[PDB]
Amino acid sequence: AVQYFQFYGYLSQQQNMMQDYVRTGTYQRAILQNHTDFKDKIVLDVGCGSGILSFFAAQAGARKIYAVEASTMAQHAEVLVKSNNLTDRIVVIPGKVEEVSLPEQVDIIISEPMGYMLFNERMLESYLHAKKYLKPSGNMFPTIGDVHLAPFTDEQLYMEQFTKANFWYQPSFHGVDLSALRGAAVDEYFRQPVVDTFDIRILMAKSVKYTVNFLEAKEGDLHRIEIPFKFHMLHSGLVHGLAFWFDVAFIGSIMTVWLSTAPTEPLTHWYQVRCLFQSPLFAKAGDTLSGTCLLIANKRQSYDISIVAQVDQTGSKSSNLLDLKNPFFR
Amino acid sequence: AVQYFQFYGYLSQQQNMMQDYVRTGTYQRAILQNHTDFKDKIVLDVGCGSGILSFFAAQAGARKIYAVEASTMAQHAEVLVKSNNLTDRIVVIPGKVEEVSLPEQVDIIISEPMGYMLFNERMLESYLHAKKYLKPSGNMFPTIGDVHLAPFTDEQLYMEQFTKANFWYQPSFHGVDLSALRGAAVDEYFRQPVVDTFDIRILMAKSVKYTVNFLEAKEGDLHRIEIPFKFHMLHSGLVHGLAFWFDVAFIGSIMTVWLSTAPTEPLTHWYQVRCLFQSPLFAKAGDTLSGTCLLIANKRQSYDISIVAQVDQTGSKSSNLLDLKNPFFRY
Ligand SMILES: CNCCN1CCC(c2cc(CN(C)C(=O)c3cccc(Oc4ccccc4)c3)ccn2)CC1
Ligand SMILES: CNCCN1CCC(c2cc(CN(C)C(=O)c3cccc(Oc4ccccc4)c3)ccn2)CC1
Ligand SMILES: Nc1ncnc2c1ncn2[C@@H]1O[C@H](CSCC[C@H](N)C(=O)O)[C@@H](O)[C@H]1O
Ligand SMILES: Nc1ncnc2c1ncn2[C@@H]1O[C@H](CSCC[C@H](N)C(=O)O)[C@@H](O)[C@H]1O
Repeated sequence: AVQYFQFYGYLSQQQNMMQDYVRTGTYQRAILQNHTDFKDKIVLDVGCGSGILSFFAAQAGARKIYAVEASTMAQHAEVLVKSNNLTDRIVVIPGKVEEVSLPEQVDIIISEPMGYMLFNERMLESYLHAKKYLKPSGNMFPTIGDVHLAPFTDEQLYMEQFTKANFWYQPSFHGVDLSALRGAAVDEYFRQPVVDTFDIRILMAKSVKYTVNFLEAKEGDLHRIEIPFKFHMLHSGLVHGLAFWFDVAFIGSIMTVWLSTAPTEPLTHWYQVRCLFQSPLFAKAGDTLSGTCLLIANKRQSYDISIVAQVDQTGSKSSNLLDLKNPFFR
Repeated sequence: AVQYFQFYGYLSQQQNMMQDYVRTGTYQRAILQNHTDFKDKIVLDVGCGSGILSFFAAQAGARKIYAVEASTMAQHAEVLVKSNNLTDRIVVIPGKVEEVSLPEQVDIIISEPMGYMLFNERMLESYLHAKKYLKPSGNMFPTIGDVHLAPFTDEQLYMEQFTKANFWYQPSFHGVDLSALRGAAVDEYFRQPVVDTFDIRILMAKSVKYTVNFLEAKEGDLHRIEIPFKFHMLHSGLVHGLAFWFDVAFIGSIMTVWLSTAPTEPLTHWYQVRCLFQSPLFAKAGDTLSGTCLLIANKRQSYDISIVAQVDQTGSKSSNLLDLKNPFFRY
């Protein structure tokens, strides 16, 4: 937990998020275009960081914004509120949203708590926890989140894992036979989700989606995320794993605005995420690839990813276990 | 410390070090060419990782090798010891070298405990701690470590970091004035040591050298490291900061072998490290740039670095703090 908040205490890391124009600009649009959800309202910004989203709420006419931040970035946010002459409308509260007190309930909660695969870092639990401060029938921005999953083919990505692991498959590395560790090295590489982007042409079926409605969901609902899937294959080929991305929707009174990290959309700082299967699966066009993706929360602020999958027509099966806390940036 | 040993538990990270041919090859040359320091001797490998250095000690004819390793990599080392039929000579000992109980005093300690700028990660303290197991006559491989510092000029590097920091100069980022944080951003960005390599042509004077003798140094000596300097400037220009590298020497009974990470030598996985000044110092050829680099060990297995430098001929001074645990790896 200390390292987590120390990371967000760096201005360079806040800057990284601020500079993601799709992200920051879409939040600004969502808030300003839904000005009646803000005008003269009370706002909670969960994990304000620099304060940027709270400034957008102020731009849209909010009366009072409580900006809660657990890292030492709270001190820098405070400097910005004073220097932007907004002391009377934005109040920076240092600490965890789970531990602080607010002086009143709010009309609307705003936050950017989305990790890789939507759920990484487990901050959505803090966002849902914050609903203890939300007036009855208050709103949340973002309001819902969709995680999409789809099968891909990438022969070169799959092959790469062996190329790397075959370092160990040599009998005389400076006189040492390394070969006995090759299997362990393979296993290690396959446990890493791959964070990068890709051409949509690699996708072999229409995505399935799993939706969380943040107005209704409880913290505990994010501890175990079960995503069944049944893909009807558009192309014949070897399925090397599943690709993941996510969308959030800001459902306001005037309009619904979407922030998407899909591979069809301009790139964001989240990229997309791919989990390889241990062993690829052959599927022909029209076959069904079924199984479940289970995301199991862990004590390292992340998830273990369990994927089991089969091609129904053949019965050939595969699986993988991945560690979302150890992604490979490709 | 839990994260620290977890990192070294990954085979991919052990591979990264092993695939540094200069590093791994030079360790092997040092050990094999000084085989009389190993022949029928007792050896301690501090932080054996894959076991690689312990295999080198076995190649040189060591009677018995205690291969100490605190990460889960210990289990993989033992797989290799067995698959290489060396259970008779290499004894993997899981745990911290500070906390295990070896049955025997040793003739020689081998290790690769060097971090960025030599001292990062504080593993040299574990290496020095291990001297409780060293016989009076005993040797250490490496035997000494030299840190080199020299002033550099690199306007492109300076402007890259300055431009990042000046994101926080913006008076209207999506309508928001960030400019009150300009100074805080410059402080943070310039606290990051820059890890990459560079052309030697950027160096403005001969390096100053600080030496640690591992045969004599006590663990506590590395808690405060004071390196005074007085550079005789060989070129006129802006001094953008100090560049650091390090060498280690294996002082064997037969021969001394050096492993160098200098920018005049083939690249190693350590690259070199540069500490930028927030504002460069103007110097003329013939001037003297004097001051002190002070490294203070901290509770995050790293060092707070203080660099105070002044051009004596003008009184122009730069004071800098750097966080050796937050390096910027530049592509
Ligand atoms: C706040 N919303 C946008 C976050 N958006 C910018 C930040 C980015 C990110 C965060 C973190 C979070 N962090 C400091 C952790 O301690 C942590 C915790 C749980 C899990 C986790 O998994 C990762 C491991 C390696 C690399 C990245 C994550 C990291 C680390 C690195 N990069 C993630 C993407
Ligand atoms: C054993 N000698 C060779 C090590 N050689 C291969 C490993 C390489 C390295 C080690 C570490 C050490 N580590 C796991 C830490 O927890 C740690 C501890 C203290 C400080 C520290 O400073 C860094 C911060 C960011 C990136 C790197 C270091 C890291 C992390 C990343 N890369 C360093 C170089
Ligand atoms: N439980 C919690 N309570 C308070 N702040 C938290 C928190 N969990 C995460 N945070 C903070 O939430 C922020 C997420 S990054 C988003 C920052 C900013 N709102 C923006 O959109 O640019 C980080 O600054 C992190 O320190
Ligand atoms: N105090 C300590 N006790 C035991 N092992 C340690 C230690 N401090 C660091 N290590 C281990 O020392 C190793 C340093 S990396 C070098 C690995 C190997 N000797 C090689 O040269 O290739 C890591 O595997 C790390 O886990």
